[PDB]
Amino acid sequence: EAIEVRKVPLHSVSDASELAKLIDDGVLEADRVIAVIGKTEGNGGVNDYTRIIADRAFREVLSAKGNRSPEEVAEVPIVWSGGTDGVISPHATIFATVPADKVTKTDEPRLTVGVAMSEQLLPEDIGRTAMITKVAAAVKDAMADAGITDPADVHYVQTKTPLLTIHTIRDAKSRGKTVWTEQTHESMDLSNGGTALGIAVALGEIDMPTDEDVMHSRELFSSVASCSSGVELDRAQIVVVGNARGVGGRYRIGHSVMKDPLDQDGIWAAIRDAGLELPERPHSSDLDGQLVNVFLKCEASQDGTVRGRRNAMLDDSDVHWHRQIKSCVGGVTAAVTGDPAVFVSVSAAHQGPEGGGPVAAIVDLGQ
Amino acid sequence: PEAIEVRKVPLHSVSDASELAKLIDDGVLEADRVIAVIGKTEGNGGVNDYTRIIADRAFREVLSAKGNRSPEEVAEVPIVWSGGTDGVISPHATIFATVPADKVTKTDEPRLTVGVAMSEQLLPEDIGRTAMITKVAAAVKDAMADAGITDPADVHYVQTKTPLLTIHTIRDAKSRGKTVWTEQTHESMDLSNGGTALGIAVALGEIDMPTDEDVMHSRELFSSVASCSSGVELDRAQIVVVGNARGVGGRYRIGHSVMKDPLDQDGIWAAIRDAGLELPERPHSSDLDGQLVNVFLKCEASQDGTVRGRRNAMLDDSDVHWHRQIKSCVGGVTAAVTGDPAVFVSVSAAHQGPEGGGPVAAIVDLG
Amino acid sequence: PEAIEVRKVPLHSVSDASELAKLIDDGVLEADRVIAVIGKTEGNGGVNDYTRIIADRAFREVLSAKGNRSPEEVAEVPIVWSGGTDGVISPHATIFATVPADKVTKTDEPRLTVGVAMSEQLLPEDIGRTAMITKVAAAVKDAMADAGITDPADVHYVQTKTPLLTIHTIRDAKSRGKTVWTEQTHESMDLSNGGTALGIAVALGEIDMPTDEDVMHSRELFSSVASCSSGVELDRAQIVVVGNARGVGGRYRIGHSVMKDPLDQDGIWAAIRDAGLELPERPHSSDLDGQLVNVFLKCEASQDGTVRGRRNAMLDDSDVHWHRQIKSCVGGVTAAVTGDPAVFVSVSAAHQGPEGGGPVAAIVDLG
Amino acid sequence: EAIEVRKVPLHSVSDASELAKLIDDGVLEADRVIAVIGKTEGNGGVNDYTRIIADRAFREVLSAKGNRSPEEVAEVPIVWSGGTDGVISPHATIFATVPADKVTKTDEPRLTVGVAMSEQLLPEDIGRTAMITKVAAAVKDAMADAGITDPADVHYVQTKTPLLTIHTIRDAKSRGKTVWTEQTHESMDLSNGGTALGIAVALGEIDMPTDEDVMHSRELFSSVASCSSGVELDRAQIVVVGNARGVGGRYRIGHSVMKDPLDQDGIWAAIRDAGLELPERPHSSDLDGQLVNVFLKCEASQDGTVRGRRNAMLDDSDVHWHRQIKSCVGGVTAAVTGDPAVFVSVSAAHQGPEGGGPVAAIVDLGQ
Ligand SMILES: NC(=O)CN(CC(=O)O)CC(=O)O
Ligand SMILES: NC(=O)CN(CC(=O)O)CC(=O)O
Ligand SMILES: NC(=O)CN(CC(=O)O)CC(=O)O
Ligand SMILES: NC(=O)CN(CC(=O)O)CC(=O)O
Ligand SMILES: [Cl-]
Ligand SMILES: [Cl-]
Ligand code: NA
Ligand code: NA
Ligand code: NA
Ligand code: NA
Repeated sequence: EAIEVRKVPLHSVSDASELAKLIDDGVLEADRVIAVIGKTEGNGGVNDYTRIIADRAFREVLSAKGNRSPEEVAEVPIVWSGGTDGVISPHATIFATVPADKVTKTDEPRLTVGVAMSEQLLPEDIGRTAMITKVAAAVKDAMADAGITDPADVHYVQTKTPLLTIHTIRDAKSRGKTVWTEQTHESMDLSNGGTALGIAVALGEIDMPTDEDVMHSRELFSSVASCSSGVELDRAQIVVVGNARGVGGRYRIGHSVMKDPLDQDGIWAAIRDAGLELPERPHSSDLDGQLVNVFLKCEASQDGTVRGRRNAMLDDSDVHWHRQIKSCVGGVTAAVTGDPAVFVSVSAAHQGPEGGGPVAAIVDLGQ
Repeated sequence: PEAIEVRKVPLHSVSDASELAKLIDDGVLEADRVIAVIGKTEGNGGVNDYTRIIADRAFREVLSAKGNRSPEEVAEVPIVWSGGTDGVISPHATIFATVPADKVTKTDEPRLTVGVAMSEQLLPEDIGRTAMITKVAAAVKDAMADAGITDPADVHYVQTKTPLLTIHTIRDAKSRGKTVWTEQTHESMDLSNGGTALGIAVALGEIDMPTDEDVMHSRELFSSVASCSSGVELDRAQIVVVGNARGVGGRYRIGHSVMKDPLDQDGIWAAIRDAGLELPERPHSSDLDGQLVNVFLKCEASQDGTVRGRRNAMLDDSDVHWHRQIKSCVGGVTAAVTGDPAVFVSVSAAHQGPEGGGPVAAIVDLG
Repeated sequence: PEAIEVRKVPLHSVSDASELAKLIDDGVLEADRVIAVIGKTEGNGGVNDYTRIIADRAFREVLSAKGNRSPEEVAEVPIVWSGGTDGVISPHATIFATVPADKVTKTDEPRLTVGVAMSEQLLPEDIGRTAMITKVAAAVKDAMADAGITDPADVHYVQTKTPLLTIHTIRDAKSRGKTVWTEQTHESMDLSNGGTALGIAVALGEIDMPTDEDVMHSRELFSSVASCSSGVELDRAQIVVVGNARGVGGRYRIGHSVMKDPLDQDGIWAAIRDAGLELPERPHSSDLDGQLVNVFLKCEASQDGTVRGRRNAMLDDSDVHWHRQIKSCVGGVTAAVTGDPAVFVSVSAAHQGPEGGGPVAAIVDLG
Repeated sequence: EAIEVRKVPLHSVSDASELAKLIDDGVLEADRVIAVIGKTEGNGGVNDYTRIIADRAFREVLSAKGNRSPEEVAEVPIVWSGGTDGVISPHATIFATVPADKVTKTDEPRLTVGVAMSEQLLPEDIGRTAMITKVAAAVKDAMADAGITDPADVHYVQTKTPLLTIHTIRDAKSRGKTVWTEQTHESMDLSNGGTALGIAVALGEIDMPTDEDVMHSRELFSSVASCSSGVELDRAQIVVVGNARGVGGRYRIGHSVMKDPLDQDGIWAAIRDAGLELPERPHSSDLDGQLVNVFLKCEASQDGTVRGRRNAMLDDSDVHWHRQIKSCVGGVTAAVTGDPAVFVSVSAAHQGPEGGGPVAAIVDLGQ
């Protein structure tokens, strides 16, 4: 099925009015919304409750404006990446199917979305091979759901997986199991990293790694993974976004890599991959309304430098480098797109090269 | 009227002045000819940032050790440390020194000139009021004459460092039966920079002498060259006027423009072009070819809580003050233009450039 | 005039109202008889604390589900959530409900009574000025009558929750050509609490009607029972007057005293004794024997930057706002008296108790 | 030799004037100062530069007012624990020897101090048995230096050991070694924990642990250890404080344990152990000038609770629990002593039981 993609701003933490307005104006249909991926204005760490508030707001609009039951609505994968430091604007990217009578099928590659949920992820699985294999299997399922057989047509895989809590850790130990760590913040970075290796395994980017590789072998990464985590579910939510020929629709996705926090060229590369023809040295004013959004990861390098210059991110006990780097890359990124509503996420283990991250772009080409 | 040598050096640690000492040993410049230092330090950028005083002592001790100047003479050298290097911003110092005429090529081309002055003491009473404004305008007058400049249009950058209010100085004001504009120490930073900036704008004929009521409230009143920073390392306004003069010689030239908002990379390019560095249209950092010494700019979160029509949550964020968010964001924006994370980005820009933006100055090496 | 049941319950998570639901199911109290809730939530305690709105929705949904009251009637129940549980402070809610006379033992002994009132809307314009003061004094009047109290001396605790200024409401004020006392959102919290407190002190005859100029500046003007908190969950002053009346019956009684500074455990003991709980001289937490329901108090960092002649660095700390430092400190001081980390400790106490201290109220179970 | 102990406030970050004044008034002699242990007003994390500034200030007073050379002065162990959240007042406890003609020797136990430096601590030693054994050996050396053979007369062991940095980690790997972790904040907690096990080994509190025990076996701890760490030295600084009979002097030290953050009784226990006779339920007003200082550790329990009440310290990404717990326990502690100048330190692995910490008290008894 062909996909409509719409990026809407959130006017406040519990606002889903722009989604409601798209529905009223006939831009998309509530019951055809199949995935939502957004940025929320919480702290972007462990105790970020803005992700819960947005979820309820969006689900209430979907239930109210459609014939779907609140149970069906609850199955819709909605992934919120918290923390909008600096200029980053809270927003949600909405993915919906399009009725056939609204589309002109084309052999040109156009956007497709696949979804899947993994098998249950036990606490003792988190960060270990069991998480990797269960994720890999669900990524293959989502890939098929998207109608994609070739991994090269996958450009962006957004996930949400569980973190470790006092309670789940207690559960692991009650059944004679161990856990990779007991620190909740660490368990997040771990859960993301293990999920990312699963993605890279599923897509043939890497051979199956060992337990020992997880968080250590930073040469091993997915070039399309975007992993987040939270306390909501005990399994992996997968959303695969790629292209398929013969489906029709207006939008196409592309990706590249950001080698470091300042790599605007890598963002331009993603937009070019997505199907825009741009000048050698593009500027935001060249986009002509055609860029829907970009989705990327970023991180502070372990060597404490960017382009041979020392920075103090890693030792900063006042403001965690997660927030510093997020705001920095938010600006770098919004300077390319000209739109502060950009999807910039942190916690990037095994997601792009060390000090960098994958970057995906969705563009509006027409039929 | 004397030619200037300008060198940007990294700080390897909080108390490191080794690269200054090395410049002196290699004959690049003479200790007694150092007339001003402007740098970035890795502290929190707020009130209780002691990284500014540590760098100050480190640099002054090098200057007094390697020269014939007395620690008293050395103490009158304006050294401005803008704390806070959120994100990629690399701790560094820009050193300005005079050069004997025998080492320069005189030219009718405009080349860099620097004037320095220390205002009268600024009491806590004065901060943010007409007393700060008139004392500053006076020291700016002095500095302009010291640079050999009579026309304000040749001024491209006025960097100041003034006191903010601390518990101790607020205790002082009240012990003498005086009053202070605010007792929120972190608020007092914004006020100190703002009052100083109006003093600069008064001295350069950019605005008519304002009233107490105008300070922080009349944001339409601003200097287009003022870069005012504040901290706890001298109870006087350290003033550094930087412009160009014809017939003096030297390798360096300064230019400026304005950043209309945090994402306005074109405004930074404009400054570099204004400084006389001939660049292609559609420039990229790879065009600089080692020729940009540094940029110096201000940034701020707009009072309307938006950038380019997109809401952000900076002004409501009680976790990480918007000073630090915007500083990291614009650090990245800026370093993406220069390709060098050692950039002078300072926050809190009341009456310094238009609201939501700031002035940006560039020093280039033209030979 | 009606007897009160008071129950303090833990919050197990941010959206947990299960212990309220359990009280209702076990017949401890009736949903429709809940007249006020006062609690602590685990958010940051500042402007962008959304844990208050999450708890609000959770509690109101229990009240509307288990009772015959309409969600509209339920919405008029004053629920005050003081965010920020730094240190040991345990998220919890104190529930106040009426009790049918058939379930109480009438007594000429003083026993708890509660009055409630919601003020008129508070515009952003009004916050911190006489308009807030006179609107509050009026709603406090209403609440006192609702509690069946004519003598202000029988009032021991007036808890309020008022709006603070946010970007959005500041945008509103200006869109209508109005002005605001400040635009520093986090500053506006201190102001909101202070203006409300003067309204309480005016209503209870503690002070003469003050001027705009007195707000935040005349700290000698205060209420000895006011506990004013502020946030973003209603644009009206939720007022809860708590005192004692003779001849009503019930198990609980309230008392109050004052904490002269953050370390004044004796002032907290004094409140408990005032409430009618007979304790040994030289009391210890082990003397309470289950009989202290909760304490409710304010704290603040003194303007002089000292406690008992010792300097602290709270007011100069740009990393962790003194709100959070003092809240954690007094949380521990307080919980060391009660032996129960579930204590109502709120920060920012302008015109609420003497400068550097705050009122403290205690509710005890006497049977 | 007999010891004089004096606690002085720091009026500012670079103030050592009260030390200078003690010397001028003849209270102690500069050249007889043998150790300094204090609290500084920095953030108490990794990037805390207030410890450097205080060091220089104190050493300059010692060099100026005595005949010791700046090299001899540099050998004086000075240990700064950063972070003074809440009411905690910056201060330094000064330990000096007393000339014989100033003392009356007594068989009563009185205060003694021993110092020692360990063998070099390589990065690969940190957190492992090599650190444990090298520390144990230096603790035995310091114990002998104090004139103590019985470990039961040791009440407080304050240390300073190295953390892991990018550079030292690079060194370890260049020589084919590994490190326990590469995170600097973690390396601090590790360095403290390993040092603490070394102390407990030296004093016979525990049998020699394994690598696997470090940071994991929290049942293993020293009841007198107080460990800090920083980038200054590559070996362990040890300061043993205990009692010896037959030496004379006015002061005596005692200790106990704080079982949890609210355990004022444990602090009272230490003061009683130190030789004060106090009421069953003591109050700060009973101390009658006799308490010099208390020295303790605190921490947030891994179970997320205090006395059966949940708190949100561990998940708080806005304000690290180190700062929360420090401020909370600062208040608890200052409420017992009545003096906000208290030595409260965090990072307490293997230093007291889990959720608690050792507490030591020095009291003034006379001859
Ligand atoms: N694991 C995550 O979800 C990391 N998140 C945490 C959060 O959303 O609060 C930050 C981000 O996505 O940028
Ligand atoms: N007072 C200020 O201007 C803040 N300063 C930071 C500082 O204290 O140095 C300049 C900046 O970072 O913007
Ligand atoms: N506005 C306030 O009073 C802050 N509030 C916290 C909050 O937002 O709930 C009370 C407190 O913690 O002291
Ligand atoms: N390891 C340490 O030194 C922990 N410190 C760190 C610091 O001093 O900055 C905090 C404390 O001692 O309470
Ligand atoms: Cl169809
Ligand atoms: Cl002697
Ligand atoms: Na990466
Ligand atoms: Na500006
Ligand atoms: Na008060
Ligand atoms: Na411990």
